[PDB]
Amino acid sequence: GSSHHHHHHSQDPNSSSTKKSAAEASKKPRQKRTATKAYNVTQAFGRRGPEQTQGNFGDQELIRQGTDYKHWPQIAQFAPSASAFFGMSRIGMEVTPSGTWLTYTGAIKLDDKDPNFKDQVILLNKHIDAYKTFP
Amino acid sequence: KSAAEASKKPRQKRTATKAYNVTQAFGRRGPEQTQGNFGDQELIRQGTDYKHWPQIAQFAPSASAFFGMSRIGMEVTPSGTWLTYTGAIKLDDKDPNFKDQVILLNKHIDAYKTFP
Repeated sequence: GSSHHHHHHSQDPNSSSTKKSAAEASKKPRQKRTATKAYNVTQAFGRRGPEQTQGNFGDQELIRQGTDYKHWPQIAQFAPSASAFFGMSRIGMEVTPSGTWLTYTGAIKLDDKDPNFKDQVILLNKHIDAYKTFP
Repeated sequence: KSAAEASKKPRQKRTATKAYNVTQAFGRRGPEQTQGNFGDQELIRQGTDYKHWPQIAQFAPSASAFFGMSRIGMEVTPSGTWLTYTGAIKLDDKDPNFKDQVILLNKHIDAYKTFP
């Protein structure tokens, strides 16, 4: 069935799917959640939109599929490891009326010697602010 | 892994350790706009070998959350093409460990200002 198919493999259809239910996946802290077809980007991380507290990344297909998206590894290659997240980013702490927040900012350079560089630019352009085009 | 092997990973995928420390993997800490500012001398020297690394890493985002929560941009400059990101991760102020989490994060934020 649909829940047996992951990005790199399909399970035995007689087995239980190893995808987490939305009920279980939602018990993780927001930053540790993993979106899949069973627990989509909106469920895990909220709507895409223009406000500073909303994410802006992902077209309709990526939003619905999360890490099941056909090109997920080509996006995830730019996400930082935990060591790199705290190593590369400017980290701050803000206390606001909405709570206490760990802020992060940074920039990650694409490798222009990577043979896929041009396709990486096209793929990122397809998802950055993609919600502006949604019907 | 040796520094020579660990350094072959893309910067965003590197894992700092005692053999390939935070400065080697991610550059010197400092105040500039895209320069990292996090880590005291102990964390800089030890990276993920730092004994309290799990209490820091609990706040690092999965790849899915990084792209789900953050505001992402792309800039083309004379140095290359850069994926920019900003965001914020909410601490659970109801967690009984909240006060200690704040202490641990503050101990590393801008710690470099106190040492060469």
